Amino acid sequence: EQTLKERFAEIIPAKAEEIKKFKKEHGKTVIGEVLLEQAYGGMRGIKGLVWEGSVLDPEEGIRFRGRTIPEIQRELPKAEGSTEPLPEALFWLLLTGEIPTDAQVKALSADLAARSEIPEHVIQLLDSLPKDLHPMAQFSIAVTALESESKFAKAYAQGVSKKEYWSYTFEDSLDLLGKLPVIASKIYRNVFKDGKITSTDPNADYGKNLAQLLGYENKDFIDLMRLYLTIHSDHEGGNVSAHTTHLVGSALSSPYLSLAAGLNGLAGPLHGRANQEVLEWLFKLREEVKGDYSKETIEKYLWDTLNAGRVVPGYGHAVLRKTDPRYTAQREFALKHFPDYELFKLVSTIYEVAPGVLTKHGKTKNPWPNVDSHSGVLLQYYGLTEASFYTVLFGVARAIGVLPQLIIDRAVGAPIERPKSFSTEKYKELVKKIES
Amino acid sequence: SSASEQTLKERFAEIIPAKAEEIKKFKKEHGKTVIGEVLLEQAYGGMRGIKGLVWEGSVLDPEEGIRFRGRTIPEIQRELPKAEGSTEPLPEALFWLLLTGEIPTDAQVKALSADLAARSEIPEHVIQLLDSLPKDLHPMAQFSIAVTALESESKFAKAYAQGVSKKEYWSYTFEDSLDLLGKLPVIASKIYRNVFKDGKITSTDPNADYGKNLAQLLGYENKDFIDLMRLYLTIHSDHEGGNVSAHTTHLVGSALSSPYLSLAAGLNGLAGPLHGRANQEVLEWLFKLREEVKGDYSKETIEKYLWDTLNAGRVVPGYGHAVLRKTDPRYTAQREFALKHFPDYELFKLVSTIYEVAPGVLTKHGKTKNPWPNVDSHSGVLLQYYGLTEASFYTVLFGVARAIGVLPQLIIDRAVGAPIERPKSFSTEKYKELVKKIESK
Ligand SMILES: [Cl-]
Ligand SMILES: [Cl-]
Ligand SMILES: [Cl-]
Ligand SMILES: [Cl-]
Ligand code: NA
Repeated sequence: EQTLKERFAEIIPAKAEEIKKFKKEHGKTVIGEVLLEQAYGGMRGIKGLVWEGSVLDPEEGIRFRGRTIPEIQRELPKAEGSTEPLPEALFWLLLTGEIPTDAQVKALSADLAARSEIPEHVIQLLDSLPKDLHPMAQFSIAVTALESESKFAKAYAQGVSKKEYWSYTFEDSLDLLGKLPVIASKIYRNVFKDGKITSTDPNADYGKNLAQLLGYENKDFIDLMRLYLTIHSDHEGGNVSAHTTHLVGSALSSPYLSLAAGLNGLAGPLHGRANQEVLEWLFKLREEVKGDYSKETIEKYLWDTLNAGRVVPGYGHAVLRKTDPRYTAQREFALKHFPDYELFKLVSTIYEVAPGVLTKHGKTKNPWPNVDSHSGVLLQYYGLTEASFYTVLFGVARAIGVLPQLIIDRAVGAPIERPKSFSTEKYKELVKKIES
Repeated sequence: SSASEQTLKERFAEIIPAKAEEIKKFKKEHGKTVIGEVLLEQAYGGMRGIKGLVWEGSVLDPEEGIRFRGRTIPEIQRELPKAEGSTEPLPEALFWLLLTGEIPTDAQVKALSADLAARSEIPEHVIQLLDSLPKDLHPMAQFSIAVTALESESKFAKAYAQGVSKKEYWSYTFEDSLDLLGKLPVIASKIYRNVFKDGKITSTDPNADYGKNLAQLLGYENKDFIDLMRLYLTIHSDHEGGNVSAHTTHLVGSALSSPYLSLAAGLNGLAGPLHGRANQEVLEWLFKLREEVKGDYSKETIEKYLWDTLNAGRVVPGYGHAVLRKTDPRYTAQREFALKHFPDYELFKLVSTIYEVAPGVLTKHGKTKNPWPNVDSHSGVLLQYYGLTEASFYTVLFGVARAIGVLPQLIIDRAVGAPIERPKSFSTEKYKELVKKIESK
């Protein structure tokens, strides 16, 4: 059957031609207005980016090439003996819009595992970084250190034509994706454990190699990694990690430098730390109520939080009107595997009572939980308790989402990203003219 | 007066609240005004033309060139403080102007230079990591690795983790920014000495200004190359907020990553060959021309080479602009430097002959809007004269300069409370649905 590169090579010309015709025929159609408040508001609402793999449906949650989370759980292939969707099969879907067969996904997993060795200078660099250097900084350093392997950088220097760009971007992307479990696990073992790391299993799927390289052989934790990577993979192109990866890649930096920049965005505490923010809040709550998770006690705790002007982390959305389906998938994992874990009893009781309290309080739109309200409890159950590592796991997952878009951007010839700035003095002059 | 002058931090703290209040009122009273339309071709065109960013320090005047806080390049050259003995504007004086909108005094600049020099030591782990990287790992990748490895020093990251009030964010971002700026000459120079020379590096001079320490750490103690570094850093410092390195730095900073992680990401954007290698692209083209014409820089031979290039379908790098309607004043400042220091250097004679002949040829060929040169047409020849010939290092120098422009905007963003940047994406199938809806009614 076709490999991923072969299938993409077959289908992308017609999709590129469709976009070219769409741009030419409808490019002058006005699709929105820019308000002054949007320039001073982080470009919120500006329809300015093209991102093929996922789109938020305000009524149903994030969709991956049109599929909801439960549809992805049904349709993607599974490792034998598992019902979790394989994240490398999601990588295939995000890049092509198509579901791979069992045999296709098996060959992609073996290709990723064969590309997973990291060079000596990167092993050395990692082993020497200080333990107080945050795991996200270690992760982006190691990915940037792989730039000497970039096949795209070398092809650009040799003057290849633009038609060949996506092929080299694809090779760097699979090489980089293959290496992330080894980099992430080396950081984990060095900072938090004994510095000793096992070797990639050539016949394992991607989440399974991640779990085992971190040092976790429990079969249910392997299933958690498969699910965690799939659901954290992508969430449109306007979030800071996807956007930064795309922006840096638009200047033709390789996937290594582009993902490293994206990881530095994910490292920002307004983007990548919500799992740890929820966990800290839950731990403080658990201590402060001495484990009393009665509805009365939890309800009071939420009111005392809100009356103090503090947030209930991980609840509320500007747009999505129901629980995030990525939260539900993790709730369903806990109900099947450990429904009586005490920290889960707390998370589940908050889900029962917080929406109603937040509604009555009246200041939270769509007071339902997101993915980050449920991820930490699952990691804790299996002993992965080092919360300063959790955004590294998120970064491995987010590479599954952002690397396909770099490959598609190069196949379709997306140009350098270059919005326009002005100073406040000049915006005031422009506004005065407009209002005249 | 027997009281000391304000430092940079004290002056910014004095003036920023009123400016923040003016921004807040502007947004309140005029936020609903329509300032532009988004066309479908802009979402598929890199957001070109969307008025979506606020960047205080510089704005391109399509009739004059780039302005820094409203001043042209010649005005910057006249009004900024200079080192004793020199006529070049000091880049740390420009850092002051970009952050405050004000021209500092000589004494203020001397004190800022001393503060940057005091902040120049890098930690041992960064020294050892740099000395262990392979010489074949590109200088820009080494540079952003070293900047990221300083994150363990971040004062903003530590304050955020302690739950400090948002009121305090700019102050900690300011400290990290000056700490980072102070270390870039040592980082960039260690890369240069390790990769290209003998690995041996001098130490920072506490009484030297910023460009002078960069020049001496690279290995140069002679006045004219010191002056080149002062000019080079000043003119490359800033160019609006929509270029990839400025935009990436702001975008990553908007998620509250520290200046170390923000600048490292911006440096990875500057490393992209569509953004940070135009100096080297011009150099390569000049060297190919020089070999082909065997050093004959007569106007007629250069005119024929340019016509032959254009007639073959090839481009003349470094000429032509989309909006700017005359020669880039940053090019002119570099030409003035060459005419003062080495007017008959051979590679400058070639650059000068192109400057004389290319605008006319490009105009007559008729496919180049505004057929005048930009900054990158002139920077490589100046570095070559002084023996800094390793082109794969040139974007590191640009990155040192660009930190002067982007770090003030991170500090300002935190002082005014700029929010996380989050434009919206759609897939092509959803854009098609949205366009059909618009074009149907
Ligand atoms: Cl996200
Ligand atoms: Cl985001
Ligand atoms: Cl620029
Ligand atoms: Cl740019
Ligand atoms: Na090597």
